[PDB]
Amino acid sequence: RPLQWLAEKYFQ
Ligand SMILES: *CCCCC*
Repeated sequence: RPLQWLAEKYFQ
Protein backbone atom coordinates (compact mmCIF):
# COMPACT_ATOMS: atom_id res chain seq x y z
CA ARG A 1 0.00 0.00 0.00
CA PRO A 2 2.38 2.77 -1.26
CA LEU A 3 -0.02 5.61 -0.31
CA GLN A 4 2.85 7.81 1.02
CA TRP A 5 3.61 9.73 -2.21
CA LEU A 6 -0.05 9.31 -3.30
CA ALA A 7 -1.35 11.31 -0.30
CA GLU A 8 0.94 14.27 -1.13
CA LYS A 9 -0.61 14.67 -4.59
CA TYR A 10 -4.25 13.61 -4.08
CA PHE A 11 -5.28 14.36 -0.48
CA GLN A 12 -2.82 17.17 0.36
C1 LIG B 1 3.20 10.30 4.67
C2 LIG B 1 2.29 11.49 4.35
C3 LIG B 1 1.60 12.01 5.62
C4 LIG B 1 0.39 12.89 5.27
C5 LIG B 1 0.78 14.22 4.62
